Amino acid sequence: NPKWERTNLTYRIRNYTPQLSEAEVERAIKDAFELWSVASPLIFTRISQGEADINIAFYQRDHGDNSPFDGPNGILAHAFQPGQGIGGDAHFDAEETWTNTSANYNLFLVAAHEFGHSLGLAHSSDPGALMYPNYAFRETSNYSLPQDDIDGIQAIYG
Ligand SMILES: CC(C)C[C@H](C(=O)NO)C(=O)N[C@@H](C)C(=O)NCC(N)=O
Ligand SMILES: [Ca+2]
Ligand SMILES: [Ca+2]
Ligand SMILES: [Zn+2]
Ligand SMILES: [Zn+2]
Repeated sequence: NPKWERTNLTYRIRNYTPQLSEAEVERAIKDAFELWSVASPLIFTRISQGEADINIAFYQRDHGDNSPFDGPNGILAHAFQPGQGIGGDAHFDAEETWTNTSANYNLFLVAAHEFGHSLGLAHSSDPGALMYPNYAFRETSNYSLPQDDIDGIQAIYG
């Protein structure tokens, strides 16, 4: 069970996707972290530069980690479990269409999914859970953590 033994975690958005504005990208990312926050003791702080616990980058194909991305559709992103260095980090395929809408793919929902992984959650078999292996759009306005996911971080932390 890898878990962060610290509660306030910093994150850094290393670059951006041209699909969305930077403000929309930053809002998608911020709201995704807030979901886990309201159900756990973790507090997340954005830093503009510098080492951050959770680095967030939009990369393409080979991007230095032995987990190359694959062009449109297919794998949308991946994150690493709690740890130093790459631990906790989250990469998004820069080749996907990232959206703010119901169109494929909504960055907020994919981000929320990746962060569960950065906090030490794996995939759930529950199709209604956010940690479900495959993406499905769900209304994002006043969006809240499904009970399955709530049970998962709460079993890791408090
Ligand atoms: C290549 C492996 C790690 C699959 C990858 C994933 O689950 N990352 O957490 C992924 O892109 N899964 C697809 C099926 C996806 O839509 N994931 C994000 C989602 N659940 O929102
Ligand atoms: Ca890290
Ligand atoms: Ca892809
Ligand atoms: Zn990667
Ligand atoms: Zn996943």
